[PDB]
Amino acid sequence: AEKPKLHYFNARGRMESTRWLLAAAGVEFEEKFIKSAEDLDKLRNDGYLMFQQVPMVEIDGMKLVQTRAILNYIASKYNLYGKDIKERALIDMYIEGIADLGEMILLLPVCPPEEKDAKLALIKEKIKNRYFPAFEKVLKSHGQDYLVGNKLSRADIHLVELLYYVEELDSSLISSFPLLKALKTRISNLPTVKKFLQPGSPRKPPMDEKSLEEHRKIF
Amino acid sequence: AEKPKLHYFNARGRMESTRWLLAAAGVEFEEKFIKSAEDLDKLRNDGYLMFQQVPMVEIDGMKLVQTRAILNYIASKYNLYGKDIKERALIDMYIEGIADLGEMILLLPVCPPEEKDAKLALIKEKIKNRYFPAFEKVLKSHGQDYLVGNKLSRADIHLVELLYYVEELDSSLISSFPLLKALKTRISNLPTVKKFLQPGSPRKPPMDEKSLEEHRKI
Ligand SMILES: N[C@@H](CCC(=O)N[C@@H](CS)C(=O)NCC(=O)O)C(=O)O
Ligand SMILES: N[C@@H](CCC(=O)N[C@@H](CS)C(=O)NCC(=O)O)C(=O)O
Ligand SMILES: [Cl-]
Ligand SMILES: [Cl-]
Ligand SMILES: [K+]
Ligand SMILES: [K+]
Repeated sequence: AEKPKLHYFNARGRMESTRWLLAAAGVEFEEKFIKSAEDLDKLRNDGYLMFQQVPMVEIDGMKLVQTRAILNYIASKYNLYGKDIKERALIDMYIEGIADLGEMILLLPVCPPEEKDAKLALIKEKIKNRYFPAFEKVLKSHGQDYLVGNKLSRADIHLVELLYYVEELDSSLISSFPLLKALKTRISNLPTVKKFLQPGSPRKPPMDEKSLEEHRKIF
Repeated sequence: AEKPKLHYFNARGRMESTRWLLAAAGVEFEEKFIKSAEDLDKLRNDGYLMFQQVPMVEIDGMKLVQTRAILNYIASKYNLYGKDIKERALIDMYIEGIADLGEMILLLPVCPPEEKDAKLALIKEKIKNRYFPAFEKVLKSHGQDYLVGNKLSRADIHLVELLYYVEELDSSLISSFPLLKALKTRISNLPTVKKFLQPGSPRKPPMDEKSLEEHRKI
């Protein structure tokens, strides 16, 4: 069984949700870090990046780019995409909500600093009034441990990844959402996930002022 | 038999790719157009919109929001999402590229006016050097009429949609890409797509800064 190989910077960025999903599924993978503009040029010139961009994942004979394509493939392969078309529709709707909020956060430290504090408050309010209530409502309507089909899926994993990111941003945001808190604890305790949250795993740290400025300089 | 209901404004925006897919698949649908802040409030208050946003499509007993979720469901249901996991991976890769370029073009008339010149030039540079070559290469390497599995899929339909948007932007960008021209012709002459492209269909015009700087008030 040939191990998936992830090509990305040694950073969270657009590769983290893939690290989470693979690791939640107990799937062992290798990372090949891109450290120089030469490292990227080499992947490009080898014809390995369909749109000249990373992330790229080598898996089951394919050089897969585009985050959503990579994630969809992994989730079907490891039975984390529900069990039929309608379950997939619910999963997709949830993760796309997650992706909207998460995209706003991914792209917050690269925004204009005079309207960056306007952007931070906008997020915070969407979280409290838009997204966290939407997921709390799903959990409450099923009363089950999982968002869809009463079974672990990518939606649970990605929601919990998101709750970790929202906690780094402000710890009080989840405080009035008891069902989200319990989901985070439950998923964090699954064996694969617990292992991923432990030190020494492929899970990556947040980008700080140092690692961001250096990245832009060399690429 | 029992039609999908699309909830959006009377415009392309984020609902147009859904109109194209449903039309291509042979599926007749209804549109319930949002006209005021008050129609949108009703949708919200009635618990129709999971994240308070449109597009929303009522289909097969569900109330689906999020463009990609809608498209993904329609594509599987009507067998436009390939035959297996590996083909769906190709389709997904291709459609996500299309989406990236398509979003750049969607947001073009909305960027700060002073960035418009630079952004348009970068879009045209991406089209000529990144996107169109990628897709030309796929069609050339297989020698087939369709992008994936020698069979019609959403990737053909959504690429051809994008070739129409790019044509509106600049009709010369496709000129050095003969297999893209030929795919456009072929898909355009499929009866369902031909019908949808005819005058009178649910196909929507380009945004105008009339209906644009006025649909923000919704
Ligand atoms: N839609 C793509 C975006 C990929 C992307 O924006 N990659 C960036 C790095 S995070 C890149 O390789 N930039 C190089 C370039 O566009 O020339 C995805 O989700 O994978
Ligand atoms: N990622 C979502 C975006 C949906 C979206 O941005 N909808 C806009 C109009 S096109 C909206 O309902 N905005 C109202 C709001 O954000 O309060 C999708 O693809 O459906
Ligand atoms: Cl996911
Ligand atoms: Cl599509
Ligand atoms: K689930
Ligand atoms: K195809």
